[PDB]
Amino acid sequence: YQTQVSGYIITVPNETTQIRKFLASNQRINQFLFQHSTFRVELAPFAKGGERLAFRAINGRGDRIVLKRFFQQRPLTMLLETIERQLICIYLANIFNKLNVSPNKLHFLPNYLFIPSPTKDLDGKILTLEQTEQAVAATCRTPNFVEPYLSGYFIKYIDNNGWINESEFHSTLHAFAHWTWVHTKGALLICDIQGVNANNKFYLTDPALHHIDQNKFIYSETNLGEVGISQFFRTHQCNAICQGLHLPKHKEQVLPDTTKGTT
Ligand SMILES: [Zn+2]
Repeated sequence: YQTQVSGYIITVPNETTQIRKFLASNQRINQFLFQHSTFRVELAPFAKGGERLAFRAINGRGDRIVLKRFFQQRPLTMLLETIERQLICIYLANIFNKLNVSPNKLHFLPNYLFIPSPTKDLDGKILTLEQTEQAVAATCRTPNFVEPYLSGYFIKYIDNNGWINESEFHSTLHAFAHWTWVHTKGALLICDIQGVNANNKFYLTDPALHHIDQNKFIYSETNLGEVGISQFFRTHQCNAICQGLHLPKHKEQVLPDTTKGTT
């Protein structure tokens, strides 16, 4: 069974600039673009786990998407952490890919929000966080997460606590994680790197972000702060991609460099 649902897709306008600002200063994203949209959505969830339900849908531009939601009500600001995290990961991977130090390219799935609406008057408009809260409230429903559909064999390559998948080792992914800490001057590290490998491409989903500021990602269960950063580096070996990038090492690193895998 399926029905039509109409409402607003909610994204962040000028992502790069917003994210650059969020990282550098300490100011949360306060600008959200609303775009009217109609989805065809399955009534029955095809999967659940990691604390949340998943529904197949078609975005009417015909693309296959997945609508996700936590089991019960959550405040907008909690859900926005997932979005802010994903946007950081996309920002970082885009720069990382632009370095062209590896044939393998990293692509985190876009994540946005969807709320149903009978009306379309906010179409194309940019709203503050508070105005977005009011648009959400008017619906009186928890927004859904939306992400493109991803098929293939899903692998967890690195977790958020120093664990490394051995058989499916990719030096590109490990160097990326180290690099995220270097690029953000020690402030955060991206891990829980997991998704699908095909054609020199990693399609990555549900990452974790450790931040040294105890007030930055307060709802995230996967953010272990400075300890999670230390945990990554205790088992990290700088690889040929790290070396080619001349990444400075974390003072917890003790293991010797390795040159298995890419480059
Ligand atoms: Zn390294």
